[PDB]
Amino acid sequence: ERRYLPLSQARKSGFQMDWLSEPHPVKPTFIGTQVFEEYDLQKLVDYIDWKPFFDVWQLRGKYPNRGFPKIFNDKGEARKVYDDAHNMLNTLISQKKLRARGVVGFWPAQSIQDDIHLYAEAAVPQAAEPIATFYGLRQQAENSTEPYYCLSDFIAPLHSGIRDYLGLFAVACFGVEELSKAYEDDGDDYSSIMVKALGDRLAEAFAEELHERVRRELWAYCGSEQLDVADLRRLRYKGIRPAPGYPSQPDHTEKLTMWRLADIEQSTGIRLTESLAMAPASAVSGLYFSNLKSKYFAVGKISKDQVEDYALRKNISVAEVEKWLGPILGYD
Amino acid sequence: ERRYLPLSQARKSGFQMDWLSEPHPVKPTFIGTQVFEEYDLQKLVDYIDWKPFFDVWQLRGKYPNRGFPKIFNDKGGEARKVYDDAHNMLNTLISQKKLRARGVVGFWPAQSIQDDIHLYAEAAVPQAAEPIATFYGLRQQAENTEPYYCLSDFIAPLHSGIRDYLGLFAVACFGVEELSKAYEDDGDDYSSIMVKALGDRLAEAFAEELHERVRRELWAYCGSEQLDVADLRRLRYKGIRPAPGYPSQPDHTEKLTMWRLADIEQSTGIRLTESLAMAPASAVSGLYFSNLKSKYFAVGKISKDQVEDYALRKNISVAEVEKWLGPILGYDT
Repeated sequence: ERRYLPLSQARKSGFQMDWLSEPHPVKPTFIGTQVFEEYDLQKLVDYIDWKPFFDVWQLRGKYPNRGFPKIFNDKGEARKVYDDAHNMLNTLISQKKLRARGVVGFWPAQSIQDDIHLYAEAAVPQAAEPIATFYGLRQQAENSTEPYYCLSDFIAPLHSGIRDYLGLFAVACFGVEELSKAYEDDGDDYSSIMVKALGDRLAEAFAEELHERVRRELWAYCGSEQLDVADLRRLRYKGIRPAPGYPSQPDHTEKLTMWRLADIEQSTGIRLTESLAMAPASAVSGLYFSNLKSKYFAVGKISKDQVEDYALRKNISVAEVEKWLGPILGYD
Repeated sequence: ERRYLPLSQARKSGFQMDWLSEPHPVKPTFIGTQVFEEYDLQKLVDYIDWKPFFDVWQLRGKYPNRGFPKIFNDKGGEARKVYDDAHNMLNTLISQKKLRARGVVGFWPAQSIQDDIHLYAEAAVPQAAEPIATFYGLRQQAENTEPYYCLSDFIAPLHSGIRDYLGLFAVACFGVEELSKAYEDDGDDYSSIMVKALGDRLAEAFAEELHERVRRELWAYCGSEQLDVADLRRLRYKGIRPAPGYPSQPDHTEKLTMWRLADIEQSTGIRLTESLAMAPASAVSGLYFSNLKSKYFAVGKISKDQVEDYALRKNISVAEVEKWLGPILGYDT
């Protein structure tokens, strides 16, 4: 008996930016991509969010493998895993046994209804064929009233007379899978767990630091920003970096467009697997939105009308859309 | 080229209790099962481990669904709101009997033979009797002075002349799935997430409080224990409550024996699904070990020799064992 608003009505009640009263989006410092063939891993250490790392060790530490430090047999563990993490980081960074690569890109962007079109640097968007499209999905489930969000709501309409921009990034830590296997071959499960956890921390730190670098320098829509790492975790900054597959746009296949547009694989070695997971696994990607009114949200469950409309926009079958949007189908 | 000890050698270097000098196992206050048709949900609130609850809300709160409280759209505010909402929902659902808890505890004479634990009838002389059930063990085998653990190491050998015992439990919070669907039907995703999170918290609280009751009262091997809930989370008490499928014995099919022996489904309504998950989902089960020196551990990866021996002991095919123990096979199929 769950109620869903028909797509046309959800669109009429979409999030309204009031573009007539909006300031002009800032043009990024370049259009196209910038590639990082290496990155300063020591600098990233300061951006690490240690909570998920301690979560890993709480989970694994309850059932220690043979060969764990003696402290796991006590009635202390957090300090020991933290110190061991720092020793490993020092050794692996200095020996260059871990390395990071990434890419950032920016393009002119404008919205048409639920979708975001990107254009060539020198193009007049109204006069030009888009070079890429990032498709949006819109909230539909029922519960003035709150708007029905879609990521396209955060980008200026094609006909608004306002030029907008969209960015993207992909980052990864390389060497993790190889080191973990080597540790395991040596019978050292503790170090394997450790390097896997650290790889994840480094990739996320890279995403965080690079986002700050994008806000202040590369896009520079907030050049005066001066926030601590703790404030970054709390999302005290403006703009968002949502990745395909996450609740704001659950369609993983949007990664294909990111990879094509920014030539990500040939630029960074970061691959998309058949399930559209990133390889190496210690990797993060996303689209950058600069509007200070942008926010994360969950699309939530959607109706058949939106699935059909989305299929037509992407030129794929309903069955194909239903494969990738399975968990958010609001119908049988 | 990862090294594994042959099974016979891993067994020779198993954890050795030295049973003559250790405190003798205490006979529980009953043999067989005790069923809880209802349980004091309010009492369980004090035993809640809130960390995983706050983790759920950190994850969901980043991407709020339409209809969430207005604070999710702001710049401490979220944690405050979800916690007060949690306590309000707990109070309302408990008082209105819209959630209810059921469970069962059982105890039986138990003795080990090598890697396995046999259970016996109350009046049986274990050396003279056919076991009424067997809980099979798996032993650490991967190489690195430390022993190679198996759960059976925590139970007195059949021929030690020392009588031992094993317990088990299964508990669940009923009503969670139904309330969640009802909330969702109205379009209230916030409350659906909340009740699911609370159901999980209550089931885990029931497991914790019941284990304490087992240690102090029902088994009563630690009748003089008095630990606060924070110390319970730190595993400051003695004895363990490992469940089939967890790293100490990754074979989920051992749940079938638990369910058969203690007549769990008919006693409590808690079922095992085709995948051997518990239904309802807000549920916890395990085996109770009372030994002062029992501890959780990960079996880790095992060799073909142990897979073949385990299959022989359980009277099942090697193919089936390799299916159930897939993740811990230390060799290629």
